[PDB]
Amino acid sequence: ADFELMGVDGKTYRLSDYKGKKVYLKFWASWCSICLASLPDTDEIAKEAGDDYVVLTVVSPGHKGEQSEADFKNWYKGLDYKNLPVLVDPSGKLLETYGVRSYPTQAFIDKEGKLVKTHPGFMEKDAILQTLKEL
Ligand SMILES: [Mg+2]
Ligand SMILES: [Mg+2]
Ligand SMILES: [Mg+2]
Ligand SMILES: [Mg+2]
Ligand SMILES: [Mg+2]
Ligand SMILES: [Mg+2]
Ligand SMILES: [Mg+2]
Ligand SMILES: [Mg+2]
Ligand SMILES: [Mg+2]
Repeated sequence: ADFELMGVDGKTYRLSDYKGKKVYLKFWASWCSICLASLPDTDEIAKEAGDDYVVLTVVSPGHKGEQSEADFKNWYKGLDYKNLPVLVDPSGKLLETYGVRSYPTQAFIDKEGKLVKTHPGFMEKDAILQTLKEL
């Protein structure tokens, strides 16, 4: 199922934009210390993507204890990730769609936009990359 979300960067992202490419989607929240500790890995994976896959991240203001959208966008200015899209979903709908129960959750989507795998929790960078290769 398609989604359309705006990033903290003001860009509008649609899942269908990436038809033909594999997608790694990271679900996270500002309060999640493991999430924050791993964002540098996520940013590297995004930087290194080339034409192989696409990286997106998603926060959900007002859900699972996340800040409001306005407060989140301010807070995020304190962070420094030049290569990471941070899509904002104040509806909480993607959490439901992807069956996200905890943070972080790693989601892997195939070239047709169908969900192949989710993984709750920390995942090492090379394991994420290998998972993408196996799609
Ligand atoms: Mg836009
Ligand atoms: Mg917080
Ligand atoms: Mg925090
Ligand atoms: Mg701590
Ligand atoms: Mg989220
Ligand atoms: Mg949340
Ligand atoms: Mg709460
Ligand atoms: Mg909100
Ligand atoms: Mg910003």
